[PDB]
Amino acid sequence: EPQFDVGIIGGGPAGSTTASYLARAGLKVALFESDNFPREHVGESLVPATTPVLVDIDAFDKVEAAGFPKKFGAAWTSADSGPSDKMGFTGLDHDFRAAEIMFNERTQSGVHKDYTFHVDRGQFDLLLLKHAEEQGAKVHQGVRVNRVNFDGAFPVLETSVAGQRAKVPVKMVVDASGRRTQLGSQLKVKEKDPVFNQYAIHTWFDNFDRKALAVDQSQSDFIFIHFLPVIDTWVWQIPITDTITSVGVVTQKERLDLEKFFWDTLGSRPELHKALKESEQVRPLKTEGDYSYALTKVCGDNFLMVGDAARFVDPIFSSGVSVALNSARIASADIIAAHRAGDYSKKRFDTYESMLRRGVNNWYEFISIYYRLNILFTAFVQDPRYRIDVLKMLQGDVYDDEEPKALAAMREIVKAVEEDPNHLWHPFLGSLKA
Ligand SMILES: Cc1cc2nc3c(=O)[nH]c(=O)nc-3n(C[C@H](O)[C@H](O)[C@H](O)COP(=O)(O)OP(=O)(O)OC[C@H]3O[C@@H](n4cnc5c(N)ncnc54)[C@H](O)[C@@H]3O)c2cc1C
Repeated sequence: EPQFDVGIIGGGPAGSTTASYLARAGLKVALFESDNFPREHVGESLVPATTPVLVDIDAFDKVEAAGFPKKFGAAWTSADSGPSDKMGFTGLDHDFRAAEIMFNERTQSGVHKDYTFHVDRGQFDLLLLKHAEEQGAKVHQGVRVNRVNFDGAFPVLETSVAGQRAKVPVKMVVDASGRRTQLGSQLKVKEKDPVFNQYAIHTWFDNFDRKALAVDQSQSDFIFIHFLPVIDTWVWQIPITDTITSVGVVTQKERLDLEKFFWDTLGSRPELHKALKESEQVRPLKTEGDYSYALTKVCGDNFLMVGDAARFVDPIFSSGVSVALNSARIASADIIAAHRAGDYSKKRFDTYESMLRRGVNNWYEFISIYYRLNILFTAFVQDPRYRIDVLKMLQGDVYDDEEPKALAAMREIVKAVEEDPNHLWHPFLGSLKA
């Protein structure tokens, strides 16, 4: 039998977190990362559901010590003021133009702080990858996994070392290759979402004064997500340091030169546009895929996928890294139990498969509602009857519940509205549907 219990493809948040859980449990873990860290990567704003996982693997203190900007909350704004009839919803202080939350408004199990972080992902992924090594994981960088061979009793990772093929047998493979979906693509189980086909254009700016433009100065270090309903396009502002800010524009592929589209979109708000033009652009505009997909298989005999390698959803709720960390957590529990049973057949991962489906279905449905009736999202966040149940989702706490209270409530309102073209809210239904 192979020396190594588990071979991990990729050393981003999902891969490094998996390595840390498994190494801490005493399994022999080999991890292979194609790049050398640090390397640039989008996806910077965390939610607090990352916290219990960072504490589990004892990485929270290092992350806190690194000096990433603290994130106490989030704001979602829209260009649409919405209907005059608020239908009994309260807390809409700016019509339907603005919703805002602080994470500390709801007590979250395993979370001991009022804040999470926004992170330079180059630095964050390096920090976590070195941490995994310190836990006892065997980490390789500059070493790509080209394929997984299933011809033997145990899977073999075919890696590439200076143009040479190095075949590494392991008992169990974890694909944590992110959007590269290394194993899902090999197995041909990857299904692109017919509807969520987003792409992003984004960069960093230096010496843009977040606090100067903020309508609530105390909130200048929140993430801000601005929605443009008419063109189903969103715009992010994410703190990177005290002086650097990440700004991105996200839109359907069909709607997509690029530099001009980026700026015209930001120009929907002349003084943000101005402030950014007058700041220092510290990186080229980058355009990348942001499209949704799901694998029809996320596990099988001697393999499973975690993080983006398993599924992707539009990160309007800053969800991705929390899925990476929590899929790692849940998958690692099944792997440790499988190791204890001396068997890695598909059934060993039934719980991981169900929980991943449940949690990311919850995100997907939440995201669907945001797009389908955005004014209802705004109302549910703001109205104190529903705010806390909605905040549970926004905190990333989506693994608890096959049928979250807020999601079911919102779902039937969308239905009621869809099925009555007389509804005063009917005209606000968005074109992006399920
Ligand atoms: C535009 C955009 C904005 C986003 N914003 C946010 C946000 O605000 N908050 C948030 O939480 N999430 C966000 N996300 C999502 C987030 O970036 C991902 O969910 C996250 O990176 C998932 O981590 P991961 O470890 O699964 O994948 P990754 O972080 O991508 O890591 C995978 C690693 O695998 C390596 N790899 C790939 N193939 C191979 C191979 N064959 N062999 C070896 N190594 C390999 C790669 O080099 C990479 O380092 C955003 C995503 C996009 C596209």
